[PDB]
Amino acid sequence: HMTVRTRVTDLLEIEHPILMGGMAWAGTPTLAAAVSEAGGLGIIGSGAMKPDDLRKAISELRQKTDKPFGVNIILVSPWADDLVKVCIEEKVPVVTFGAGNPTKYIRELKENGTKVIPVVASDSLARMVERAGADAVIAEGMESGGHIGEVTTFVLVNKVSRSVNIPVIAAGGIADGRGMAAAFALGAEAVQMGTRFVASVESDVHPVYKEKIVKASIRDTVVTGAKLGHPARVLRTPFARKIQEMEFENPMQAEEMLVGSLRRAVVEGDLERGSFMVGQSAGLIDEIKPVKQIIEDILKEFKETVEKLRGYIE
Amino acid sequence: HMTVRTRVTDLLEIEHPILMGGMAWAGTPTLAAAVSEAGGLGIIGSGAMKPDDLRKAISELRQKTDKPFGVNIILVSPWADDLVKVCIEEKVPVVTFGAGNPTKYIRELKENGTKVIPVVASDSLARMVERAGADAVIAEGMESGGHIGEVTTFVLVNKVSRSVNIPVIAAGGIADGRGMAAAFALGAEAVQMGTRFVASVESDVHPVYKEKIVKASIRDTVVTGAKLGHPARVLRTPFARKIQEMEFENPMQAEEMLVGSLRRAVVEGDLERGSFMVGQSAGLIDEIKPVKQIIEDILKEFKETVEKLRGYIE
Repeated sequence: HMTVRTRVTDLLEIEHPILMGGMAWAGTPTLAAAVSEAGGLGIIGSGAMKPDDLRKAISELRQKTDKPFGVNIILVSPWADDLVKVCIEEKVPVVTFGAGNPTKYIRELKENGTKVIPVVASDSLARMVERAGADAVIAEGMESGGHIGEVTTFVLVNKVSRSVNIPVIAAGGIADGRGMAAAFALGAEAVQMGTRFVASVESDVHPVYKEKIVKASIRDTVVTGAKLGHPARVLRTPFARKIQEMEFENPMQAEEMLVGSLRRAVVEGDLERGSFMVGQSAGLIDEIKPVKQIIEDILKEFKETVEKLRGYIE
Repeated sequence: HMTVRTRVTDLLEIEHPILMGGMAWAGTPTLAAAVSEAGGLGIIGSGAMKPDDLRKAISELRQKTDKPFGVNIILVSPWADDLVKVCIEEKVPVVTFGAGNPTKYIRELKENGTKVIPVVASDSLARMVERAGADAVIAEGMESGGHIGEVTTFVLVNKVSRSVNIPVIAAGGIADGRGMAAAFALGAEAVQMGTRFVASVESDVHPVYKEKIVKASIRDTVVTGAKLGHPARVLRTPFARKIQEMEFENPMQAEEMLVGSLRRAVVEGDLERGSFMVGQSAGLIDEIKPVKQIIEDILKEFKETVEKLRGYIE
């Protein structure tokens, strides 16, 4: 089939330049294993985990697949240090980081053979982690679901690719091969998707979450928590709208009702109380397919898109 | 040189698939004339104009160039009707519209031989204006400077392209050939730039405006007026930050100091009191060049980008 070789496929020793996004609750071992088996890089989201949970998670994944995989670590977690140690001890091939500067850990992880891929939303952070020894970076645009920065993918991927020599991985707004083509045009050498993979048959999120992604238009997301210092892109529900109003009228009250809301969405499909992290890519997703098919479709459309672009330079 | 033919170049009868954005104050006859002369489509921004002004502007532009050009009309202007009649009377080749649904005017303009290209930020509006007889549409992502919608370029251009058969022109985040390549991969057949052309030697905006575009990073913009119903992306100045904090603390006071602010920026370079419409593309712009060179650079890099993409499907 149409397989694309990039510096990221070489670096990670995987078949396809497609990574799964680090997601708390949704980023389970079953989903990660599926993406890794399909030839991409599955990622376990440790966001919501204690060290024993992560270790149980890594073990479950390995009972499902021999292929490479990664773990996402949220730096603002109070278990961050211990989670990094679990990864070194379990010899996890790739480790990605969110919510901060992971310079602190790069050297130890690297000396143990781990590939380190920070998630960044600024040209600055990209440069710093490159100097600190990062193997690659994930430039995540604000159209992405979950916690977001302030720069769109179109601009960010461009700027970051120009600024660093290490490969850049595009994240935010990519749900098909047109998107991969575009990401690559901007300078990326791999893509990362979250929403698209939650919208898979292997994803074990609650059905209502899948239903909402499918039925969502490109305009059915809103940003909550901007005023609380942790802006997040979520499905536009009447609850999301109340949180928005609330974070001005009573910030404490808003912080309160966000507590446990990510889990209520992912595990309980609770529309009246949950936070459904969803990128704007939701509006480019109309069905639920198996992970293997999603990848094949993206690679096929990528080849087609590059071919029609060839048409203009004749 | 490397010139690219698209349905948009045929439709508009111009050499290059590059349009200048409609901008109040910045979108002057001189800059439009320069873009049209360079082979793209210059656009006069009627935003801040009375019918007599538009007529004088059309005349000036014609004393500068024989090539095709357009006029941007803001629907929420009280002179909208009269502005449309000026365009019909002066046989303006292309008319673009912003800030609403221009269905009302499409048939009259079309019967007079004018090409109508609405600016949209939603898939819905795109479909409607297509059914109403629009020749093309401009999908404007929220990374764009000035008044913005809520969907990023990466996602919007993809969805709109898929939904309508008429050509789509990508706007927002495009300041180079990588961008044009990416835009085209997403489905567009032309691009529109604002910031990039304000950052030209022919642009007659105040020098401080140009200096700021050049010195601005991809993160130096903020959105003011979200709560006032007219969200606009501006340079992140202390004044912009005050207006933000103020539209919640005292909405009517905010509305008051925004009055006359766009002109104070463009004409007087007033940093303490002006609103500098600026896309996130500002951070991808590091110098001021002539319009003719911007276009050549974009076309050269577009060719190079497509060729590099060819490398992956080998």
